[PDB]
Amino acid sequence: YGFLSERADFAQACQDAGVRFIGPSPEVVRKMGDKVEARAIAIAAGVPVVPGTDAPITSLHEAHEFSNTYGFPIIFKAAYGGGGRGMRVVHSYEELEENYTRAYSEALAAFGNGALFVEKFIEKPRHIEVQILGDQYGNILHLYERDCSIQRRHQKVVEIAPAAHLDPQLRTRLTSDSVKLAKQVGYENAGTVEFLVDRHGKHYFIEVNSRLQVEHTVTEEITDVDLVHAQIHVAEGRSLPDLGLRQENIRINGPAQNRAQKLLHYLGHVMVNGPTTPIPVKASPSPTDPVVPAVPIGPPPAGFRDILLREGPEGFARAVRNHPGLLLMDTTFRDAHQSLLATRVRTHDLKKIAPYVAHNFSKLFSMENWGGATFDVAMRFLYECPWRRLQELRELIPNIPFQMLLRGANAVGYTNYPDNVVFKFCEVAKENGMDVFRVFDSLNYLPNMLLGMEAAGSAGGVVEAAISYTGDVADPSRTKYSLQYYMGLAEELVRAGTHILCIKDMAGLLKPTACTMLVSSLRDRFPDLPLHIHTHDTSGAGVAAMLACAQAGADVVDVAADSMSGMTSQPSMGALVACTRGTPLDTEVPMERVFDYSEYWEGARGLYAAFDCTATMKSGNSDVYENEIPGGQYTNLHFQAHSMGLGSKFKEVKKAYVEANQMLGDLIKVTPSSKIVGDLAQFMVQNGLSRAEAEAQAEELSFPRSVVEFLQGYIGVPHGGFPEPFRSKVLKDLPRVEGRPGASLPPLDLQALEKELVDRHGEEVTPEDVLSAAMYPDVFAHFKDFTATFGPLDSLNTRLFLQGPKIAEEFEVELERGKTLHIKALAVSDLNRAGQRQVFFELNGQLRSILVKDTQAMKEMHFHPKALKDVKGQIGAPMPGKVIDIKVVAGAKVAKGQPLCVLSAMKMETVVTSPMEGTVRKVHVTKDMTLEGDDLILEIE
Amino acid sequence: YGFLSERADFAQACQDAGVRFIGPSPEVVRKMGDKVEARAIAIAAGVPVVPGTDAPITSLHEAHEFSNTYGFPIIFKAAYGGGGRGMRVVHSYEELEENYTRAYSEALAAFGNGALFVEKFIEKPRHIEVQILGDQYGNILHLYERDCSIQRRHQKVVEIAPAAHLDPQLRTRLTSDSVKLAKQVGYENAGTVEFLVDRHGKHYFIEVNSRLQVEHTVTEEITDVDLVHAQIHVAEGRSLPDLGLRQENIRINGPAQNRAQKLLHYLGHVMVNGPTTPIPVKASPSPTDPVVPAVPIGPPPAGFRDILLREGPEGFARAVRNHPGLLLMDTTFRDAHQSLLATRVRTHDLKKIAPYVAHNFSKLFSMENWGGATFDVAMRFLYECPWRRLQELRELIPNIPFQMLLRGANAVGYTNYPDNVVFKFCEVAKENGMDVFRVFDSLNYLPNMLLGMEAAGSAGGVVEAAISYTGDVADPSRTKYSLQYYMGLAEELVRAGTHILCIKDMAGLLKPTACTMLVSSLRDRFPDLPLHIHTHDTSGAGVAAMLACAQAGADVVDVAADSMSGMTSQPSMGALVACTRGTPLDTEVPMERVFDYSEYWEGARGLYAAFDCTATMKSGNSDVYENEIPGGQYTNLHFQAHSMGLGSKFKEVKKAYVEANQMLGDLIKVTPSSKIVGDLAQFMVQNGLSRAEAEAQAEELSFPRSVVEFLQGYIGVPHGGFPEPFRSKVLKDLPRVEGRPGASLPPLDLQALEKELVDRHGEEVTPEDVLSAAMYPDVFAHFKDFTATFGPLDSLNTRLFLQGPKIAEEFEVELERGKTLHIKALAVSDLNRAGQRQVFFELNGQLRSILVKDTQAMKEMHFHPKALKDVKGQIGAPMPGKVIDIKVVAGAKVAKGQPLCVLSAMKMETVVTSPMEGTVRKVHVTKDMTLEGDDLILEIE
Ligand SMILES: O=CCCCC[C@@H]1SC[C@@H]2NC(=O)N[C@@H]21
Ligand SMILES: O=CCCCC[C@@H]1SC[C@@H]2NC(=O)N[C@@H]21
Repeated sequence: YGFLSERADFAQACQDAGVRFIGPSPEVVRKMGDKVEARAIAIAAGVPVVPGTDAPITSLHEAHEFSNTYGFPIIFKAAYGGGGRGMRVVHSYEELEENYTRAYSEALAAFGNGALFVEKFIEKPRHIEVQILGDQYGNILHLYERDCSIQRRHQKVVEIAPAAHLDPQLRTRLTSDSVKLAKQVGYENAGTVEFLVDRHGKHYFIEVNSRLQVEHTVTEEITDVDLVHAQIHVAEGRSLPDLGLRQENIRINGPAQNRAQKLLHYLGHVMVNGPTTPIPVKASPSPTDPVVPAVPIGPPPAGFRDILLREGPEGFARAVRNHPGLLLMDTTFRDAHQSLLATRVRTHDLKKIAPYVAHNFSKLFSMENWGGATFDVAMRFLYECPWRRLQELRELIPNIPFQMLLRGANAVGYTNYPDNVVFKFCEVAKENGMDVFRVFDSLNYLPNMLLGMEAAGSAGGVVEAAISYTGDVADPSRTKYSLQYYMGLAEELVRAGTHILCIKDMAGLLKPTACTMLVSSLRDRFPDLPLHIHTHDTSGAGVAAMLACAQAGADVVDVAADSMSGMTSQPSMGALVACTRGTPLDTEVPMERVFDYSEYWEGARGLYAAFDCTATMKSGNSDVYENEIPGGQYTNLHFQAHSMGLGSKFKEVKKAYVEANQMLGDLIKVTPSSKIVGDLAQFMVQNGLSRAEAEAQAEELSFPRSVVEFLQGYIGVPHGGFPEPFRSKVLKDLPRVEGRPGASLPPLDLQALEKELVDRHGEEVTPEDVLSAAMYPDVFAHFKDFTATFGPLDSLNTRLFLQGPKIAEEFEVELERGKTLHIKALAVSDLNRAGQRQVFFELNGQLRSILVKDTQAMKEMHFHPKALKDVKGQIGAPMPGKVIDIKVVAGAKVAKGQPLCVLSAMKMETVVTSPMEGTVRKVHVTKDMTLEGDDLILEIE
Repeated sequence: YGFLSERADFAQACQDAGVRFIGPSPEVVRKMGDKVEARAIAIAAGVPVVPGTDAPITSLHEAHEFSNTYGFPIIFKAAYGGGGRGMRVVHSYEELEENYTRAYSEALAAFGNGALFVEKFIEKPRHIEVQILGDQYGNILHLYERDCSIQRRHQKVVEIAPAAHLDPQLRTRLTSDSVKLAKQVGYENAGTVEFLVDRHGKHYFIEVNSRLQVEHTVTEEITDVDLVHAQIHVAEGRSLPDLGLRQENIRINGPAQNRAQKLLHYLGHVMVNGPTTPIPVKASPSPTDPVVPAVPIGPPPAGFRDILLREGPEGFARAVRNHPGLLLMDTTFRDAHQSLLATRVRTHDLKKIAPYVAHNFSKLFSMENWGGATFDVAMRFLYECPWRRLQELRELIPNIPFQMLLRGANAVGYTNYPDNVVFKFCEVAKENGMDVFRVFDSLNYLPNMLLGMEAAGSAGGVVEAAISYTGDVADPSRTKYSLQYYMGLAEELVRAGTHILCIKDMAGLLKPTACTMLVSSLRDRFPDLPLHIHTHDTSGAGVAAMLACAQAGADVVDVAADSMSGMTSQPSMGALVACTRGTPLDTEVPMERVFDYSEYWEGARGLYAAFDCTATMKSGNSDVYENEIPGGQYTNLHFQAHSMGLGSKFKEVKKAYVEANQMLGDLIKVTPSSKIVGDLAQFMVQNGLSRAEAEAQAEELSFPRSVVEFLQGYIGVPHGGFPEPFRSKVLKDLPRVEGRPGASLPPLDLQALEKELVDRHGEEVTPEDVLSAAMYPDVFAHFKDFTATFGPLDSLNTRLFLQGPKIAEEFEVELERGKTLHIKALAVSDLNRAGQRQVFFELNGQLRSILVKDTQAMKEMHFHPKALKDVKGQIGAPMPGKVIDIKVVAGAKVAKGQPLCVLSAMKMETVVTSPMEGTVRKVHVTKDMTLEGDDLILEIE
């Protein structure tokens, strides 16, 4: 083969040497090997041809005239070319010049002749070809047409004989026209007249293969005619009739999943580029995986979930109130790590210990495992589905109620949503096995809590209304958040139909005396209502606070596994179990089971050393009674301060946090209000501002977006109202939200969103995907693109996820039950000319290689811009950030306070505003430019 | 396969996992995989079985009772064993106990269970087996019996279907009994009931293979039933009738060359272990290949070889004498590099310039390209065939006579050979295209020269008798090698029928006055004889010496290409051509052609920088008139002195060379006599001996083997005889050779040697291989083993041969005309657990990997031994070397001068002898031990 039948000079050289060529005559090989001559012969034989130029085109102008006459699409083809090279389809006039030039250069390089011709492009043709056989006596026998339509880039891959579902009349036309064409040239060998068949059943001649084709074999199998025997005997001078070959005697006789490669691509990416998750501290994960304790064979014992499923939320609440002793709940699944390892704990590690929890802790009130930061963090930083985590944990723990932290009018998100999104989220959360909804508001703003309670109750969930605790009820000088404030809010939440009343001490402010006073007052007022107390051990007094709550008549307290307790986490489970043992408050939890649970979590916490709060805080700190910083905010505020170069000033940041809380009006501090106070505190320290200076200059200063959105009312109304005149000075003419922010939002069309997601990602979009996109559109889009590239990263152990494999390291990855990948990392190559490294693996005893991309290998940048602090017209970047939008151009008049650009840094759009009226002289920045602090954005005159 | 159908626990584990096992049920696999259970079922089905025990035998007594009942021969078989292991035939009672014990131990070791059973041994059975197929509906279709009787140690080798010449009634019994057996167990897959058929046509069941056998293919080819399709469809639950399978429808129908991998293995070896050729200096080969000058298209012009081929040796000699002008000859092909790069120039580089030489230097008298050191060095260090070099150069240069340096009674070797080897060497050299034989002796010993002249003349070669020049014929104080000595030897060589007379000045001692005197005296005596003068430019006077010879009536002078001339090489070709231009001695060689030739060789010499004499000698040196060290010996003696730690004492070595020459009797100094003087000079300097001390202590000292063999007479007799009493003192009672050393050697049987080589290396042994083995047995053996491992290394360029490729380096290797390898080196791995590195290549766009061996990666040793110089009984190693042989043991009495051990260092067996009479107290060395200088060999008391 090798397209040698195109050439005749070899056939002639055989004849001149006195050696027979077993094929057509040199004249027939020449006539049929020239596509222009062969086409002219086909027209003369009355065989239909594709509409096309009669000669090779010499100019782009002839291609333009052809395109005007026949319309697009058209195809350029090399006049002297075979095998699919030097061919270009053109769909439009804009493409014509580029594709002509490329087709010409490719034809010149491949065939030594750049001559092109133009044809009409037949869209979605069948490639049908007819086997012919001729003798030296002018007998021509055709053979049944084959189907060669299964092609990759115009190369044949699979060939079928006869053509499947071909119209018998079309078959007769194809075979008759092949025999006519062959007779017209005096053809004398096995050969193949090729056609394109359009969707309307018209056939068009394209080319004749004068060489026994690769696919002759399927014709032999359906005709019982040995083509190579026939070729030899014809070259001996035998006639087709003498071979028994007559036309009347010839009859017809009879998305791939790539999960393993995507995982190897992730592992190769981490080996070349480092961790894909941002690492805050230079600590390495443990090299040893945690030891999983032994679990009994069988279903776990019946728990409080069996009561909830049998008797509903009110039956569950009565069973909790009637329980003899103290009930505990496990927050290790979410709250404990959110505080200690910043919610980085992966579904992989949670699943390993889940069967042990189900068997040995079946008497837990609930396990807190989802809501708070876990929803965003799972998608954004762990690249895993939070819903799959819920479903898989629910299968492994069938007997313990699952609890989530729900914001009342915001669900698990950072902004307000239309009510129908919050309702649909609670419905789908309950369907996926969520049982208890701890409904809180960041300001205790009752209208937001009532919506979340109604949404959770309408879903059929246990409504736990949570009052966020701030201040000190035992301090008579703190009048704003008095005992009467808490009692009055509890009365409104009980009237709203809460099944359980929670006190949420998010910072660890509840002193044992305040515990006794608050919990006894609530118990005396509500004798039949279950009381749930949540605290943090930030002060090192959380165990004593929870014992005081239990003695004052709390039915439930929040605890964590001992190795996941203390500091900014919950009180120790083992400490509470040991201290209540043999009292009327005994939890009946065996201490040995708490130890085995803690040992697993000690090993697992070692995998997260890169995120551990102990890198920055070695113990609990009693300054929390002054600063009131929540556990998860303390860790985040420290990492942010270090990233901004304020790490040495963190004591000033804590002092500014107290001042910022007062300036803002001493509001409750929990996500997102704790972040708003944090951003203001960092802003004050960064700019060297005292409270009095920041309040005096409030009309001139560009406050953090979170502070502005709070003052606008986007998170609800704080107790006692907003601080005036401070709010009016910061907002100026900015729009204000009155009442509940979600109440003015139009309902989101979830069916329109589902359709958009199906169009973008394919038919596997679920209701969980729609709700994830509705709450977190950019995060969900990034998560889908990332998992489309790298596959199911939840299958990797946490060390391999964070650091990848070492060279010569061998490990196992379970994709599904009974599908293990044995993977060994072998080598990483040097950088190629495309800026890629080749990573080599063994996968199930076989060499694999993946091309990866090393940005670190080739990284450089330059920052021009500086703003003179003394020149009011020079606008510097107020933070390191990326330019999202530029609102002004050079020569534009700008008013004082007018938006100039939008920076996106630390996951917060900051609008940079004009400090003066003037004319923009020059803009120094571009869209997507990265700026450092004080980089010159623009000049104003 | 692997006898896995014996096991059912896998079939059960598939069923328990919900995965279909494509085979019989786990119960059928168990029943049929147990030979005792399967046999009991065969008896119950009425199928004949071999007479045998009903249970596994527990005692030798049960084997005795069985043997009494059934008679011998019997066979022990493992009860739980397959594949012919744990089986023993017993022919007699004397064999019963041994064979039982062996069969039991083999069964226990192979299968974990020693249980045996006894059967009657069927003598000379046919092994006939029947293919069965069953479905889940109880349909069983048998297929025709196969013949598996062609066995080696009970393993099947050749299988036939149907069984050849099988009785049709026996076939029907076999197939009926297989179908009965299969029905009795409810069999459900393709399977094989096996039988032994005796010489009387009785069949006996042995075993059923429940796994699609290796030999199923011959059954498919005779039945047109795809067994694997049938196995799959039966496992889908289809019936045999629904598959069209009914018994009535089933009928009977009737060394690879690895050159590219071996080259990649060499390149990988050099990348891991470094150069395979010993590198004397820390210089790197040039990264640039030499530019080959343009060659005319066509055959080269007629030269002096066309005269030689037309008119024979005497016609050639007359044409040389009658030539108007000075003829030149090119030593560059051999002598020039032997002196400068120590003969490391490869066939690869010689071939590249050969066509240019043929066209532009067609008037050369000859080109010297083979003999001297080139024969051994090509095989030993370049791993290339010297004969292939001769043949390929002869094809490329058809028109210039080829010249070799031939030792008269030793050919190109280092020892004397039987005469028939020297004659056969000259014959095969002439057949391979050698034209001129420069016959010399290292001592001008006429009887050795006459044999070499007769051998070369009898082959039909041009005999050039060469007188080796030493001394100064212009110095009347040097009486030993006077003008009369040279004239008298010339008369004897002319009387012996030399065609050409050569003066070989191997050191560059011929001063212009001595040239004039010697050459004019020879010309006056022999007016019609061609005179050829060879010198070296070691003194920097060689050009002036050759001009004086040409003026005195020399017809030919030796020259080298300018970049390969001077120093220890020949005089410059360009200098001689330029100095004779426009005189009666004009060479008619165009200077531009000499420049292009020199430029190629300048580039090529850069590839050999690692061997260049300029590492040690920056110019010619006139001290050669005092030391008389030949060019090639100077370079070698310096490298040896540096390897022995005497490099800083090389001036003392040159002085000791003069003293050693005198002590030995002032013999001519050329290979091997120049080495003998060199070894003595190094020995004197190493031991701090003056001439007078070495002559006084000659009975006590252990001289170098080369000096001893010289004094014995193994190289011939020196002019003036051996030095007495020095010879008698060194030799003592050692055997003396009188006369010509080859004359007492029995003829070598070359046909016996050819047969030995064919038995060792296969049928590709040539007459050239036989002669190479006859002259250099150990070198030739090593060369064949090396080229068997690494392939045709002559195809590699010289840089890649010496240093291998760099990582990411791409290069071409031409194996044959039109067969190019594109090779890229990609990576080298770390050391594996087997002490190997994996080297990765791209070969013709494809990844290749080779496992190589890094001795350097894992190299360590320890030397205990030291000999106190003051303790006469402590025998130290006289040189660094390897222990070849140990001649004595502890407790042996030894006489003074008795051989103690043989050391092999610097390619020279040195016998270590006792300095005293005594008893060997202790031997400290082992065979193959490597010793340093002064390492304690043994103690004598
Ligand atoms: O880096 C960006 C923020 C990542 C999430 C931080 C969570 S949101 C829930 C909790 N409350 C806070 O103020 N921060 C953490
Ligand atoms: O390394 C061992 C010796 C290698 C060959 C040396 C050659 S033999 C021809 C010539 N004459 C000498 O004395 N040495 C060189």
